[PDB]
This record gives sequence, C-alpha cells and structure tokens, in this order.
Amino acid sequence: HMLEMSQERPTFYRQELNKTIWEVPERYQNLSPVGSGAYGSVCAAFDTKTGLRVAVKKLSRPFQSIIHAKRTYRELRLLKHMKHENVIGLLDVFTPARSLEEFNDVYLVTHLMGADLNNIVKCQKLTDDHVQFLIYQILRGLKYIHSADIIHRDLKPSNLAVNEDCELKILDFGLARHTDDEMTGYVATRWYRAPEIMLNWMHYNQTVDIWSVGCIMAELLTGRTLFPGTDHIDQLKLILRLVGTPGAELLKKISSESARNYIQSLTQMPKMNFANVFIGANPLAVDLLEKMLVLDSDKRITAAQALAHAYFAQYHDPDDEPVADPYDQSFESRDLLIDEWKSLTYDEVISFVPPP
Ligand SMILES: Cc1ccc(C(=O)NC2CC2)cc1-c1ccc2nc(NCCN3CCOCC3)ncc2c1
Repeated sequence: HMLEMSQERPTFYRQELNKTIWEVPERYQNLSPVGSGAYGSVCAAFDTKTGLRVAVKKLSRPFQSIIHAKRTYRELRLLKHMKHENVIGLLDVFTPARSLEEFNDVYLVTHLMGADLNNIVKCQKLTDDHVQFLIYQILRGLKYIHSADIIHRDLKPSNLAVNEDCELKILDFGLARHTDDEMTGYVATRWYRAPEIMLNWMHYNQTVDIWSVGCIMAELLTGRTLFPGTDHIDQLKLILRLVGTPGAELLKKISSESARNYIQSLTQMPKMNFANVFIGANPLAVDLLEKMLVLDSDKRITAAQALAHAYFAQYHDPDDEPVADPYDQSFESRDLLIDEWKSLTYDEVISFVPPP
C-alpha cells in the first residue's frame, strides 16, 4: 500500500524585495516584483523544480483582524478548488513558519501570465478571430467557476490574464472585497459590472458575470469602453440609453424598495439598435451581445448556453468544456476568532498536495 511516514521540510532562504522580507523555498529563483496592493505583494520567479515561470503572492498581515483572517482562508480555499485551464489555480502554497505558533505568513504560488487584458488592447487591434478565442475562454472559465456555485462579482480586463499565444486565465474570483470609495467617480473598476449588483437591486445570480463579459467583448470589438460613466448614476444612465429602461416585469422583481423607487422616476426609453453601436462587428457577435446585455438577470444568457452560440463555432467543443465539483462553502457562514481562522488556514497549508 505504501505511506509517507515523514515529510521533508524544504530549505528556505530570505531576501528583501518590495521593502518586505521574502522567505521562500530554494526551488524558487530569480524573484522580481511585479506588483502590489492592499492584499499582498506579487513576484514573478522561476520554479527550478518544474521549469515553469511562476507568480508568487505573499499576503500582507493575513491574520491582523477577523475580516482579513477569514479572507486569507477564503482565498486559499478558492485556489485549492479550481483546477481548470482558463482559471488561475494553485501550483503551491507555503509558509516559512515551523508550527502553528510561529505561523504568520502565507505565500501562494500560481502560473505566470505575460499580461492582463488591459495591456494587450493598448498594444494592438485584435482580429474578429482574436475576440472569438479570447471571449471563448472567458466563458469556458466561467462555466467551470459557476458550476462550482461560485460567482466572480468583479470580472474586468485587469482580472483576465493572457500571454503571447493568446491563452487566458481568470483571476480574483469570489473575493468581492471593495470599499465604496474606490468604486466612486470616473474609475474603470465600476465600468464592467451589472447594474443590479451596482445599485444593489434584487439579489444577483451568476449572470452578473455574463454582463461583464458582455462589456468586455464589446470593448475588444469597438476598441472603446462601452459604459465609461463618471459615477454610479451616470453609469446607470449610459447603460439604460442602450438597453432601455426597466419594464414592469423586471421592476417588480427588484427586491430593494429605494432602488425600485428611483428606477420608476427615470424617464423611459427604448432599446437602441445594437448593429448601430458595435459597428463593423461580426453579425453573430452582435447577436451574442444582445443576449449578454439584457437588464433582467433572469433572462440573460448563461456561460454554458453561450458556448453553444454560433459565434464560438470554431472553438466550441462540448466534450472539452469541463465542470467543477461543488465548492463546500459552509465555513462562509461562520463567525470565528482570528486564531480559529488562522488555525484552519494553517491546516489547509500543511495539507496541500502539489499538482502532478
Ligand atoms: C499569485 C497569485 C495568487 C492568487 C491569485 C488570485 O486570483 N486569487 C484569487 C482567486 C482567488 C492571483 C495570483 C497572481 C497575481 C498576479 C499576476 N500577474 C501576472 N502578470 C504579470 C505581468 N505584468 C502585467 C502587469 O504589468 C506588469 C507585468 N500574471 C499572473 C499573476 C497571478
């Protein structure tokens, strides 16, 4: 039968990077800072053990408060669960600490991608075929992420990573941790989200993500941001001018009272002609967009339905658009202390088995 009686502890080494100390296993070499954020820093490196170029994220003060602690656990679980080509997955996760008492840091190793969707667009114009392959993968990814009952909630170009051969992976899904002041004003952060989730209407389903995919594809085709609004309200108006104002049907389904109340007061207007906005676009694309850009979430196309759309005919392969196992998110409805979230996280680290 054979069992592993004793696991060997790799030998780490320190070095200062990004004004912060990075202690990692000697397998990872040539660490170079590629970014930062309020969640932790990121370094590109070379994994001599696998010959792969990898991305390493060092969370910053992962257990400094219940809110942080729980999120640190949440991220580890999300990464551990995803195992699909178009979704960022966990290649390794380590901590220099030798025991739960010492435990303070968490490093998450993932694949490395040449760039995010922003960078690419600025570099050149993409062919109708490029858009097809690019959007096709986002949908393959979402199909998989959604099947494990997980919603992204914040899909946008900065979350989509691609590389030289046009291959894409989805990042930062299921995290939904943003303070309202970064989503205020003329900011690209709030230009790709569904109106329902932006102005907190009814509840939202997986289709919030399909609306985002709509805004991205529109952009890749036209070369311009579809709804570049200056604030939540201006943003909503730009959207309504194109898709039209709510209708009795969807209006009743809007759970929020103040919201429902404000929508009513808006002067009404019909759905514009999509062929006149996304011009010079493959006609099949225009059709897919009219099925992605619908105000009512109950009537928005799903990722699996969309893979079946004639536009992705050259890439659609049902015998190769995998689904995930269900994600067990019961922990999400718990209220534990920092040390309890930490302990759970610690367990998830020493129990991680490297992919084949
Ligand atoms: C490590 C990690 C851990 C976790 C998660 C994550 O999503 N967790 C959520 C799902 C649960 C993501 C990463 C991660 C982070 C940044 C990345 N950046 C690049 N692009 C670098 C090239 N650039 C482009 C911009 O300009 C400079 C150069 N490639 C791959 C990356 C992988």
